[PDB]
Amino acid sequence: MQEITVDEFSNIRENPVTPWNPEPSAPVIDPTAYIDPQASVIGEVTIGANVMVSPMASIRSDEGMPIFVGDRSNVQDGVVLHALETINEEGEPIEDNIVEVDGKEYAVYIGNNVSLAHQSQVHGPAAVGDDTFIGMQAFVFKSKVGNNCVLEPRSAAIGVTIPDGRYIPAGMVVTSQAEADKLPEVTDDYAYSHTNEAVVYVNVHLAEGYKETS
Amino acid sequence: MQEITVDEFSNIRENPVTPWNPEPSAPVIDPTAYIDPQASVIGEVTIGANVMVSPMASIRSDEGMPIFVGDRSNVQDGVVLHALETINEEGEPIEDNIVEVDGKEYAVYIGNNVSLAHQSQVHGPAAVGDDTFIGMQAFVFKSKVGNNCVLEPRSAAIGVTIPDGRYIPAGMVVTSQAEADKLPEVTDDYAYSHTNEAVVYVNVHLAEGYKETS
Amino acid sequence: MQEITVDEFSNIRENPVTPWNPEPSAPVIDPTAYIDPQASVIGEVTIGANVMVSPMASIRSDEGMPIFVGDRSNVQDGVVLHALETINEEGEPIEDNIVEVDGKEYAVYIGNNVSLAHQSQVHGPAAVGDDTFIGMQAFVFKSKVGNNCVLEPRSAAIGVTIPDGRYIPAGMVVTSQAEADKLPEVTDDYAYSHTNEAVVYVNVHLAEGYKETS
Ligand SMILES: [Zn+2]
Ligand SMILES: [Zn+2]
Ligand SMILES: [Zn+2]
Repeated sequence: MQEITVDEFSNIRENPVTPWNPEPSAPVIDPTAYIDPQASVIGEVTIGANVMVSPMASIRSDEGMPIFVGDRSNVQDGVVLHALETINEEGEPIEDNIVEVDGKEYAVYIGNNVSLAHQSQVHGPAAVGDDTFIGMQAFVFKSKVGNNCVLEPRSAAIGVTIPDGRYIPAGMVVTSQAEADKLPEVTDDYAYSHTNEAVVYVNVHLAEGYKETS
Repeated sequence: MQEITVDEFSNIRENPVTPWNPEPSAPVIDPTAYIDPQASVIGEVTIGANVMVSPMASIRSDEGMPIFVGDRSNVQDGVVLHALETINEEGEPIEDNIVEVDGKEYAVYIGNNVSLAHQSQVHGPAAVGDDTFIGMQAFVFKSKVGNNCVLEPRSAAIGVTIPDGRYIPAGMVVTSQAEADKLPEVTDDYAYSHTNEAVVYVNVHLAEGYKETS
Repeated sequence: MQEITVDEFSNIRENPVTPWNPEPSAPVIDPTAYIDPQASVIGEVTIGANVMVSPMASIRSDEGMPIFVGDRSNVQDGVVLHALETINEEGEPIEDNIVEVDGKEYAVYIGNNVSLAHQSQVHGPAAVGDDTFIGMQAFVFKSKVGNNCVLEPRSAAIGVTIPDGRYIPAGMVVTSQAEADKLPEVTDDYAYSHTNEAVVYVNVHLAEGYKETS
């Protein structure tokens, strides 16, 4: 009604100046990544090559920072990436909210060949190791998910470390290290054992096809 | 900041050319459906009459296709529809990812008078029968939900067939046919027994009112 | 592809004329609130001072109304606010879908200093009392959540009243008053005991910083 205006704006933007961010940062996005026009990418974000960011995803590095998404990974529709404050006001380092991967600090670290499937969320401090599938509507927060893992749909990892090569059964919310330690292993015969590689192959190809439409 | 540009684009678009999609398709949307400007609808999609598609929904038919949404159905805010690859690269048919309804093949089939309530998701291969309510934040994947069903909020159906007229209690994740077979029946006295008809009546009327604003 | 057009529109709009809404309403938003350009705010909505509304949130007051969001509260990315019909067609009051707070009627009432964290949802009829954190992916519907509460991530409150100062453990879906009555108390040592105040401080400051970018 009356169409207030026409709402003009860029969906890829710098974060705002705040008490913890004196110097604004703009996303560093590989020329081969595809960012949908209806996705949002704000602030100190690194996006790797051949990544596909789908409609309605929101990657916002304005509190905890930086947020990194490795090569050939995909951030599906409605996926949110955001993180707890990583810097104080007396100095910086709020170490409990900072994750460390290959000698570098991140608020959120999403490795290479990782699928963040539709409506999932990874909230920092968090790390997700290469070749892992984070299923539809799943949730990772204050956790480190190893490589070659599978979070089935609606699973969650909160305050834990998921060892390499394990999976979390659909609907299960893992909140203790004891339970993370006991998760089942991905084997050749497991139902999601080949899911991530298929999804990554598909999404690298969708990123290229969509790049050819812009 | 600096407003990179002004991000110009159409929210109703064709899917990209890929190895499994040599010929791009654009959505076929009944003139009486309403697509919110902040919803996204991509690729080989059929949208029926009087359907309301709300803000932030994402209907994306660029992998598995086609995605159909029957007459007088509604796709609420933040709802995602997407599907696994339905075609190979040696020919087409990836039959396990294709659902069959009234002699036609679909990646996702949403019947008539179906409510996909806010932030729910239906991921193909999947079918949802007429007059069913898919509740807020619910999830359907690799499943066939019968007609006159009710997925309460946060329920899920994965790899199963939900018989006609049953409901899934809030929060319950159904992953086996044994459990789907035992779901409770919708009766006149059940709390969500009249919910879908009310929602459909409302949403057909919202679609018309919103059409009068464009 | 072919970019149908350029999709021009306002993300802050009036609700449509319907059988239950003869007179359209436009949002009343305090000059100090920040509404992201990729959020949607429709209809009879009141937004308080210093509120931050993030990308992909959808606040839609076109069925049940009004929807109020108190001062210094935040509506994070992908959060949906919507509500069941509050008025009939023979008169108005559908009292079971109307919540009452300080002598005023609302379809959804979000108090002051409340955090609706990413991808959560509050569906009316519902009220959320001051200083409460509604966690990531959580859900509140047909419920009254007291003040100083914490809904951990993926918790839910449906058809219940959550007493003041209690929390709901991650993943738990509370559907009966008996269970709401037995929830645990927020104590100084509880893991989310200081979470809301931190989040509100942060989000008031982000709202101001983002306002300085528009
Ligand atoms: Zn956050
Ligand atoms: Zn998908
Ligand atoms: Zn609703």
